[PDB]
Amino acid sequence: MRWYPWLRPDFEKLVASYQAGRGHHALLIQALPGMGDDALIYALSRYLLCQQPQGHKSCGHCRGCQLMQAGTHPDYYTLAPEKGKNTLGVDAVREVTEKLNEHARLGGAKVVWVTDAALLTDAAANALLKTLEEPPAETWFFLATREPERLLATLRSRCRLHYLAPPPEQYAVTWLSREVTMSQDALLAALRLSAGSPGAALALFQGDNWQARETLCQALAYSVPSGDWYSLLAALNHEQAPARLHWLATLLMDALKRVTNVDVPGLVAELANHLSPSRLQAILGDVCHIREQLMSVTGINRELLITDLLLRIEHYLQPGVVLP
Amino acid sequence: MRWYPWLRPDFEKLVASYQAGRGHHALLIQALPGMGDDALIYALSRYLLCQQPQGHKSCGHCRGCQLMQAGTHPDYYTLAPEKGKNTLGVDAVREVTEKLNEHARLGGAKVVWVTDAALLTDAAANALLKTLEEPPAETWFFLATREPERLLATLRSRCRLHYLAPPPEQYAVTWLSREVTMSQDALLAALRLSAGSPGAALALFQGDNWQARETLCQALAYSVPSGDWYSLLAALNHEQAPARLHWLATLLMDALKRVTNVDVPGLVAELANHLSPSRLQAILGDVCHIREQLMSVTGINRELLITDLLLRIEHYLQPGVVLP
Ligand SMILES: [Zn+2]
Ligand SMILES: [Zn+2]
Repeated sequence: MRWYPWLRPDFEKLVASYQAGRGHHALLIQALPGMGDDALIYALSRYLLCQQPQGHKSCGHCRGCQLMQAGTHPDYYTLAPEKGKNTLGVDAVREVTEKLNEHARLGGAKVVWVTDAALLTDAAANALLKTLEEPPAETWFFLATREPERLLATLRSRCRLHYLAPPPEQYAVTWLSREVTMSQDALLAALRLSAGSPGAALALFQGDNWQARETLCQALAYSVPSGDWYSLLAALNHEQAPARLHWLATLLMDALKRVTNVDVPGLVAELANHLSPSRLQAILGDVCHIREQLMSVTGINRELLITDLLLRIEHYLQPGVVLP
Repeated sequence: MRWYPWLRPDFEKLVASYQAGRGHHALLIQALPGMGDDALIYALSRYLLCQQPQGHKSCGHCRGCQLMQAGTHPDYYTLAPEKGKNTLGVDAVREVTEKLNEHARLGGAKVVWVTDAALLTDAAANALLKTLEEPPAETWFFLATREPERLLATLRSRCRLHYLAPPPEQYAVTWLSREVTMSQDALLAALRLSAGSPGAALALFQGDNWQARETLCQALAYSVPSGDWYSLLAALNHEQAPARLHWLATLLMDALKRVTNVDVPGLVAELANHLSPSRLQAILGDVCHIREQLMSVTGINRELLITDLLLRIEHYLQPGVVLP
């Protein structure tokens, strides 16, 4: 968790509303990963659970802050998928909502943080909704998501959406330049690959990721002129395949614009030069569809999905083939 | 970690010294567990690594604070026994000291926190010493211990000792009364058992501990009149035997005062009534000696140590036995 400098505008805007009573019991924060919704929700949680706030800040001394620092505040709740699963069950939710019906142990506010409302199960989201439609006194809910479209529809309409928008690109590049030492086109590229999220753009430079993209890039440099796309399996067959497929989709889409990958105009050119627009699009549609298949229910056998993808792509390159 | 209210006096005293340049590069903090030396050392670490301190506080916005919040500051070091061991090896130390010889990544201060200087190995402490005798520029070390007597002697003389003294008993009882709901003699007892450490006194009320003492207490109520001391094995044979032996020692010592266990004057009386002072002392000396044996090198077979202890005790109760 980190307090990024672009969070202030949003923080002061939301915090003031809770302070002046214009706060919603259900705040749905929309944000890309690495934008700091977690730090924002925490700073707001800390403010509300501060028994003696100093302006918009938590004091860091009162007992409430002491129990928060310790991680033992009885009135603060966290709903995250049990480390054993990848979704959020109904028992966990109800278990927290049931307790939300008792008078707050420290006699003040109660705060509930749903880490990713998308992971909620259909019965869990349905149970949360019931609580949201009849909010227990002095309870403040914070639900965060990357894509609110992936949420139980009825849940979305009971929350006030606050979109945590990325800061200006130029500001983000500079921030990044301070976190790592790289050519600025690579930074801007990482940033565009991340949809403007500076934290996620920084995660790419930390470890496996940046090198993985180069390997992919090197692998594409061979597949394009050779027509051998199945050879890409190594660079894509890995846990983080969904992100790796995004990179790919991103290059194809750049090749179709006669720009996200500003650091590799060479390969974008090679793609736009050797592949017809009809094929760049057919390949792009397929890549995006498999990307989703891998994220919706990572087909128990991911390598099959990908190999078939690479073979459909090679089928596309053939003269006389109908592209659909 | 928790910012206890009794820490302020010490915090402001130390922080002011670093601010006015009267700070020692090697601060050895002496404190009982649960006194908050960890929170104190952290607040001081945070102050020194704040690139834009506001008085004595860290700002919580500058990049240094951001990396600390994230737990990624390259100039902050932590030396704790690797989770796989119960001591602190030489490789870990040197590994940090070697890096302490490079110019600080963020160009400011460097902070090293030795969690428990007692756990240092003889070669590790000896290596730390070498660094302490020739402190690298702008580096601040914080070593904490429960008993400075258990440290490499040469290490102790290169550090400024700051004893984090427990707050007044009356203040500690009241603080505790706010953390738990118990009869105040039990609080004061827990507190005295903890040597005045309010955090450690609170840990006794959290789980296994308080019930474990009652079980021990109930077990003593039977052993005293029956002379059957081996029957205490169940109540004492457990991971936390050293603390459990302390409780015992504490009751014997109270029985010898013709008061730490203020909540159970009944059992203290029964002890002082049925056991002669010569035996209370012989039993007390043995208990304390086994306690240490269990903490110095928890005799691979702890249950043997304890059973022999209980049998020596029964031997003591016999008419005509020389007590030594
Ligand atoms: Zn507070
Ligand atoms: Zn700062």
